Amino acid sequence: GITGTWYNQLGSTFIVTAGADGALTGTYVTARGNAESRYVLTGRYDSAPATDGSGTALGWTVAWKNNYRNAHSATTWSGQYVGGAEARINTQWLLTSGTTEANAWKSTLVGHDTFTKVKP
Amino acid sequence: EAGITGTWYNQLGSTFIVTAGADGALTGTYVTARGNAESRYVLTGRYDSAPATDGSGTALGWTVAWKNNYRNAHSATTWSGQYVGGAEARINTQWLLTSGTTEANAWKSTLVGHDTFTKVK
Amino acid sequence: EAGITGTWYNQLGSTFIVTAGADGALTGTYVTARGNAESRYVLTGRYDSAPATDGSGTALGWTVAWKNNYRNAHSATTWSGQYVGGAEARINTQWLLTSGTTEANAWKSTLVGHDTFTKVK
Amino acid sequence: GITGTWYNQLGSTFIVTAGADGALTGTYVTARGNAESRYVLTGRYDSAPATDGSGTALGWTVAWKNNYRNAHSATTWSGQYVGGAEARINTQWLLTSGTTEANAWKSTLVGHDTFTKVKP
Ligand SMILES: C[C@@H]1NC(=O)N[C@@H]1CCCCCC(=O)O
Ligand SMILES: C[C@@H]1NC(=O)N[C@@H]1CCCCCC(=O)O
Ligand SMILES: C[C@@H]1NC(=O)N[C@@H]1CCCCCC(=O)O
Ligand SMILES: C[C@@H]1NC(=O)N[C@@H]1CCCCCC(=O)O
Repeated sequence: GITGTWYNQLGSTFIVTAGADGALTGTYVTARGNAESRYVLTGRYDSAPATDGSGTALGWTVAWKNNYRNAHSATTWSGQYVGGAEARINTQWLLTSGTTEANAWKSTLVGHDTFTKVKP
Repeated sequence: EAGITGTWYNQLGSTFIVTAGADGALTGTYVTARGNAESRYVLTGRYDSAPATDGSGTALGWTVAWKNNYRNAHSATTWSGQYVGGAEARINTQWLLTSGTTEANAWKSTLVGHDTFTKVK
Repeated sequence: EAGITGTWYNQLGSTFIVTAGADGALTGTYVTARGNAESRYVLTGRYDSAPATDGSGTALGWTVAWKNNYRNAHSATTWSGQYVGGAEARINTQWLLTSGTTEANAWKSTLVGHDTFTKVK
Repeated sequence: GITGTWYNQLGSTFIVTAGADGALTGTYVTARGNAESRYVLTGRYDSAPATDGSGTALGWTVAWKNNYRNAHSATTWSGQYVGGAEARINTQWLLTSGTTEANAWKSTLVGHDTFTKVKP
C-alpha cells in the first residue's frame, strides 16, 4: 500500500505511514533545494477509495525547517496512489516561500513528482 | 502560532479552524461551502515555526482528504500559502484538488485554484 | 470579440492591449509592472469564438515570451482564463511562468499565480 | 529545433512552426477530452535562449473549437524546449472551461505533458 519508502525522479526520499483512518505521517529528504537531512511531513489520504480501479487521492505538506536549515518555505503535494505490480504516487506540487506582500506574485513554484518504491 | 491559531473563512464561505503547534504542526477541521462534501473534515499541515522577522509572510500548507463519517468524495485538496499577520490577518493560498481517477482519466484528475482566508475575531 | 478587444489592467498594474479576431485569434501587446522586463511584449492567444449563451464565461488563453528589442528574461508566461462580459467586464486568469533552466534546475523552472484583468474605458 | 511534429504521453499530436522572431504557430490533435480532429494553436518562444545549456522557454494556447466540436474551453501549455539527441518539450498546462461565475472555483484543471518527436 501507501505505507513504505518512496523515491521521486529527483532522488528525494519519502518515508510515510498511512494510518487506518486517513492520516499520513512521515519524513522527507530532498535531493534538491535549500535543505539537508530529514523534514517532518503530515498529510491525509482517502482511506476508503472507490472499488472501480480508481487511484487513491492524497496530499501532504513539508515545511522546510529542521535542526540544520530553515528555507522559510513549504511544499504541498497533491496526487493519487496507484497500486499494483509497480505502485506509483503521481503528484503535482506547490512550493510557497515566505515573501513580502509586494513579492507575493512570485512566491509559489509549481511542479510534478512521480514516486516509486525503487531505490535510485 | 497564536497568530495562525483560530477560525478563518475564505471567499467561498468555507471555514478553517486550526491550531498551530510549537513544533510546526497544523491541526484542525475544515468545512467547505462548495463541492461534494458536508460537515467537518480533518485537516493536517505544517508551517514555518521560526519565520523571518523581516516582514515576510509565514510559509505553510495543509491537506484535507474529503472523507468523513458522512461523505466520501474520493478526493483531496492541498493548500500552499503564507500567513500574513497583524490587525487584518490573512492566509493567502494556492491549492490543488486531486480526485481519484482511472489511469485513462488521470490527465483530468487535478483542479487548481486560489483561496484567501480572513481571520475571525 | 469587440467585448474582449480593448485595453485591460491587472492588479499588479500591468497592461494588456488585445484584439480578438473573428477566427478565434488573440493578438496584441503586454506591459508588465513587475519582473525582469520593460517596454511592450508581443502576445498571442486563442479564445472560444462561439461561447455558450448561458451566462458562462468565454474560455481563452494567451502567451508572452519575455523577449523584445530591449530585454530578454529567458522566460514565458501563459495565462489561462475566462472573459466575463457586461458593464464591469473582467478576464479572470491563472498563469504559469516558465524560465529556461539547466536540467539540474528544471524542478524550480515554473511559477504559478492568478491575475484579474479589468477593462478600461 | 522546435519546428516539427511532436507527441505527448497521451498520444496527442503537436505540429508546430517556430518563426525567427519568436512566433509559434500550428495544429494540435488531442487523444483525450471532448475534441476531435485538428485545432489551431498559437504561442511564443524565446528566440534567443541563453548560451549556458539552459532550455528554451515557450508557451502556446489551443481553444477547443473547430468545425466539428466546441468544448467551450482552452488550454495553455507553459514549458521549455530541451534540445540534443532526444529533444523534449516539457510542459505544465492549465485547461480553463467557460463556467458561470459561481462555478469558477472548479473551472481550471492543471497537468503536465512531455512531448517527444517519437511517433506512438
Ligand atoms: C518539491 C520538489 N520535490 C522534491 O523532492 N523536492 C523539491 C522541493 C525542495 C524544496 C527545498 C526548500 C527550498 O529550497 O525552498
Ligand atoms: C479548494 C476549494 N476551496 C474550498 O473552500 N473548498 C474547495 C474544495 C472543495 C472540494 C470538495 C470535495 C470535492 O468536490 O471533490
Ligand atoms: C504573470 C505575472 N503577471 C504579470 O502582469 N506579470 C507577471 C509576469 C512578469 C514576468 C516578467 C519576466 C520575468 O521576470 O521572468
Ligand atoms: C491538456 C491535455 N493534454 C492533451 O494533449 N490534451 C489534454 C487537453 C484536452 C482538452 C479537450 C477539451 C475539453 O475536454 O475541454
